[PDB]
Amino acid sequence: MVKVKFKYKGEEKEVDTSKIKKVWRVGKMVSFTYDDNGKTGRGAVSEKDAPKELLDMLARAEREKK
Repeated sequence: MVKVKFKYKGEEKEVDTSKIKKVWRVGKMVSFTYDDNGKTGRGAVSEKDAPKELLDMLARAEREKK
């Protein structure tokens, strides 16, 4: 259940790791770039509604930084 659920293209969006390009903290918010069939795209979530796998990828990043 643990591809990344979020919002993009004016709908809900689910992305697999095969497509994820970057994840970091935009200060307050979890910010990523993910891919769609060769073009990039930006995804984001707030912690309160960020399920575990999204966290896990961001987590190594965030812990390392902090």
